[PDB]
Amino acid sequence: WTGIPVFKLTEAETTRLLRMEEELHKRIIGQEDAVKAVSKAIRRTRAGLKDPKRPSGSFIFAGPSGVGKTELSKALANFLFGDDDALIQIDMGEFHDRFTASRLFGAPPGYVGYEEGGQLTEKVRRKPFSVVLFDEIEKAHQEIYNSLLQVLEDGRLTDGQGRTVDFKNTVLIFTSNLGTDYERMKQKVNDELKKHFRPEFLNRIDDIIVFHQLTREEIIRMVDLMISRVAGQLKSKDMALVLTDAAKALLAKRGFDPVLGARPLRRTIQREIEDQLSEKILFEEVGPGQVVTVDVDNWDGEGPGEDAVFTFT
Amino acid sequence: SLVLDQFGRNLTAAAMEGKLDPVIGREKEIERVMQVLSRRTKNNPVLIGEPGVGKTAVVEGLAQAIVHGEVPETLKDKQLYTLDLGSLVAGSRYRGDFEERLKKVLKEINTRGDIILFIDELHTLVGAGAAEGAIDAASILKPKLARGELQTIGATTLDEYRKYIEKDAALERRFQPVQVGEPTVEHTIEILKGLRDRYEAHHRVSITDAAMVAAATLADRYINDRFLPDKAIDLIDEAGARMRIRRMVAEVDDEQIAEVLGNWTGIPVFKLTEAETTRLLRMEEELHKRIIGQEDAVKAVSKAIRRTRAGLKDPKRPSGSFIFAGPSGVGKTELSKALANFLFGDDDALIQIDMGEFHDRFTASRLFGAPPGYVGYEEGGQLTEKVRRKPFSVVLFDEIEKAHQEIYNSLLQVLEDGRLTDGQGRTVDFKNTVLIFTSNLGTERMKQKVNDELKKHFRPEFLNRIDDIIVFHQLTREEIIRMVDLMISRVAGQLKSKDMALVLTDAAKALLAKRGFDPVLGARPLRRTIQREIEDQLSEKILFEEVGPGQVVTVDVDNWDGEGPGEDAVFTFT
Amino acid sequence: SLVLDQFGRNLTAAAMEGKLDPVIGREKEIERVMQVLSRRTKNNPVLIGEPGVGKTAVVEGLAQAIVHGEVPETLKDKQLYTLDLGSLVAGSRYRGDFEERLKKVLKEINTRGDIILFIDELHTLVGAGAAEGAIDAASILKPKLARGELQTIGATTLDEYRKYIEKDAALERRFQPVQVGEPTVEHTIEILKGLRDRYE
Ligand SMILES: Nc1ncnc2c1ncn2[C@@H]1O[C@H](COP(=O)(O)OP(=O)(O)O)[C@@H](O)[C@H]1O
Ligand SMILES: Nc1ncnc2c1ncn2[C@@H]1O[C@H](COP(=O)(O)OP(=O)(O)O)[C@@H](O)[C@H]1O
Ligand SMILES: Nc1ncnc2c1ncn2[C@@H]1O[C@H](COP(=O)(O)OP(=O)(O)O)[C@@H](O)[C@H]1O
Ligand SMILES: Nc1ncnc2c1ncn2[C@@H]1O[C@H](COP(=O)(O)OP(=O)(O)O)[C@@H](O)[C@H]1O
Repeated sequence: WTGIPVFKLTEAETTRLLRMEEELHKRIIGQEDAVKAVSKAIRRTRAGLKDPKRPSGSFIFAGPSGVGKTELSKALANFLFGDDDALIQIDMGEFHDRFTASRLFGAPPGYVGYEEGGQLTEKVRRKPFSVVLFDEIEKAHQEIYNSLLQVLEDGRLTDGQGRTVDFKNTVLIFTSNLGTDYERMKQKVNDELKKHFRPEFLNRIDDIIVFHQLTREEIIRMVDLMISRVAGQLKSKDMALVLTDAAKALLAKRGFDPVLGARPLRRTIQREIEDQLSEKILFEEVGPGQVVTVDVDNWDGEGPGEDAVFTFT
Repeated sequence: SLVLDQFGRNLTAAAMEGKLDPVIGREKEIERVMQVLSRRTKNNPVLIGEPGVGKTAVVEGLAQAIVHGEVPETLKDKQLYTLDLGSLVAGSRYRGDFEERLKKVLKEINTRGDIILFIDELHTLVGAGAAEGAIDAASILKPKLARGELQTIGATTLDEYRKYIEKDAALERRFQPVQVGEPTVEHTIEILKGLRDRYEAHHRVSITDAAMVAAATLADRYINDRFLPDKAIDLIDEAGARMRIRRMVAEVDDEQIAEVLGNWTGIPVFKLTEAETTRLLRMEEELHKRIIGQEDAVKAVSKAIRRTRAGLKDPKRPSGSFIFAGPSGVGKTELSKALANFLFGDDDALIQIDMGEFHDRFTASRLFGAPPGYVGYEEGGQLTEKVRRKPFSVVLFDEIEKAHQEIYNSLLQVLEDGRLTDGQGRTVDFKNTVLIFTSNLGTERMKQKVNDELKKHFRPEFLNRIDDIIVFHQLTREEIIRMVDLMISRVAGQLKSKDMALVLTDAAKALLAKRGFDPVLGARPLRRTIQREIEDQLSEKILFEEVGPGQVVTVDVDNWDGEGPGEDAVFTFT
Repeated sequence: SLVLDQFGRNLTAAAMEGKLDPVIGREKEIERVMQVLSRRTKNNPVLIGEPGVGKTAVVEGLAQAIVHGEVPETLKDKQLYTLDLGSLVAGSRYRGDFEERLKKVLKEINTRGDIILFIDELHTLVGAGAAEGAIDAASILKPKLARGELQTIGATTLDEYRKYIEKDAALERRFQPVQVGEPTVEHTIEILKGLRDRYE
């Protein structure tokens, strides 16, 4: 009826629940603490040992830019529901105007758009079990958090129409960017969160998670992850892509930076792999029925490699 | 059976001749309706769903299951009748007529005992003979539905359930929701493979498996206002209609589906033609017809559009996101205008938004509209509506420095996820647009200065979300000579409309270039030089009737050696 | 035709005597309209455009094409009737009269089968007669429009499409948009050369 997975735990489901850290790390390379906390929350919810009044979980993800904060929420939604559109993504970048908070709950009676109702409330009512992600919460004013103070503590939200919406079964994930070697970064982020947000709002959340920076090993694994997308894209055109280990190491070499996140690696793959591959595809250098073995020429693998060339066969 | 035929239609007898389309992949939802209809009291299911997910298809599949014999004993040999409330209301001038018709219908159902009733658009039940506060269809059906003597299957949209049914909490009580969710891509492919025979027979065409895979994938990916499997079936049906029109055995492949999608949405999803391929490989030159110099920026935009047109673009991100940062007059707006001219043929298709108007915190609501309960809520946003008009467009943000940070923080979601939500609640997709941000900031040393200024005036999130940051370089003498040539060419093109031709010697162009160079150039100066020394003197002469229409004018120079400053040189219009 | 004449106007018979202006350069839009009208399910096109760009002009050109017989075999010898929704709701004074007239019109269309409806201001279907005890024309037409047993061509402004039809997604599903854009300068000159004979 309600779509809430309250059943007897089958053996396959139980084994998948014990292994959810591995299944989340299938997509999220690194970020062990956040995956751990999300795993404990979901196991607590599915064990039946959960406080009925409070929601299933309430986290705030903080740290540098491009370290999987939205990716972890998307991966959690992909685990729970099987596809990423089931994630209720409501973004606080649209709420710089204090007047826009009505979009969360609705217009009061006697005003235009009263019959339609809110955006968050109706989407939560349609799917009582969902992962609700508030992106970039630092950007909205402190008024919008006052509407969420009730759902963080008692799991109820009153819309304009007067009906009560239950947030008891939803996982609420905030993603902020305050603050931006690990321990001082964690302390700075926690102090920034204390300064920016009221303590009465930071007490109602289950966990404050600081995302660690990306280093060489997780960036060289992300090389594999984000070239898998291009490989799957080429599989639709009767084409296959393979990288030599030199290609993987060179892509990881030009895409690693600690003062930024994971996006320069995507730019390196877009400019060094996808652009020349697109040029070769349109010039019919390689087409359907052929594989592309991308290699590195004029390089040794140890130096920085300012002059290595990507070769396509 | 003599009463229910007038006010309804027999769905089981419709499935007797196979007039109902086959229903594929709805085993769970049909079984849910079966196991709700088998209750003791209040055995009424309502198929709550989205427009075009197969809510009526579930009922037709149940009718096909009934006529086949797969059903259990409680639903065996049960005729399924869809009720036309408009046929009940019609012709009832007197209250006795309408209520007596409805009670004859109920009496026939209760007498025969083997009619399941189907109400498509159940929200028409709340007020049929009168308002919600009097005797109508709902007020007569409620006592029967509550005690469970009448088996009624409602069908209702999610929004119509929220709006009309949910206000009447009595009918909400008497119907259990059965969510008919949106089928996935593989489910849509299986559904399309189910409906090959009917469309092949009607269209007299042949449809391939790759055609249906492409139809489902493209309908899921590109169309963003409808729900599967309706849009994939729309593409298949319209391609079949195209083939039937074109012949008077056909073959429908992925190319016809892509062409139908291109007609529908304007997104150029096509198998690339030879002429268009040779255009795209050399389109740096076709850009360089207008834009002069700036090889890095032209090359970057060329790579982005080439990646987009060859199917190597990330489906969750826009086609490209660019920061054209540099000094004024270099051509930051001109490259975007030339790109719009290349992509669409006209410069008015460039969705241009000036950020000078967004210089105060209140104007951020212009882009995505007003929240509910405020003025301007119905009209919606200015940018979201413009992009919803055409999914494939070049969106320019002019003089990006003038705006305040709230617009940037609103457009971060556009830059990364390729989506924008208006105050109306709709989601508009920017995944097919080319987003350009022009900036005049920081003015190899220019690269560092511009990068540092953009670091200072922006948050790291906005600079991470941007694909390419291109610092436009200053103009040089050769390309400003080419600039002068281009301005003279356009002035001559304007002049041919008045039956006149214009030409300059090399000396006049060289003098214009010598009087038009400094580190602030472009057309902000040296178009004033054309406006002062060429255009204005020509206007004075034509208005004086000298060198009038019909005579070619040759602009020469006097009192100049061709090397000196030329401050004493005079333009002569022979 | 005894009942549909009282509520609509024939455009094929109008093009028989040439009371419709010639249509120049709209071969693509007319081809797209004949494309959508040739489908099996959801064969209802809606001409979406700016006010004054020729929405009714496209349909008049379609009627001229039908009477000239250059249309395909699926649209050969089919009468294009515009439906005057004001005249449908005109003499009712009651509650069951409008639904009776609409049902009778649909019965005549189904028993003839060679009639294509045309609705100026398609957005007027929602609330096309809505009393305390009445069901509007949209809910009557939707079961026929969904399966494809009724072929209707709508004409709608972009603002009217956004404000009204987009607010009713069930009705918006049944209609395939056909975007009639503003003609270019050369297209306008061609249209002017076409209409020059009539204006002289
Ligand atoms: N640990 C990770 N594993 C896989 N991908 C990652 C990881 N961290 C970041 N990414 C990449 O970063 C992008 C998401 O970054 P995001 O979490 O949205 O950063 P922010 O929230 O600061 O904008 C995704 O495209 C993803 O590919
Ligand atoms: N399982 C299925 N098998 C075959 N066709 C389907 C299936 N589901 C949906 N369709 C097609 O999609 C359309 C569904 O329309 P429907 O969702 O009933 O409209 P509404 O939402 O207005 O009730 C029908 O035309 C039907 O042909
Ligand atoms: N490289 C170029 N190619 C063609 N026209 C140019 C070029 N550079 C400048 N222009 C001229 O400059 C004008 C646009 O300058 P623009 O770059 O928009 O100024 P700003 O840098 O202040 O935005 C146009 O009218 C165009 O004629
Ligand atoms: N292709 C064409 N040939 C001739 N006239 C045209 C053409 N397109 C538009 N028109 C003119 O446009 C007008 C039709 O505008 P119309 O679309 O009916 O307005 P609205 O959209 O407000 O209903 C007519 O006067 C007609 O003369």
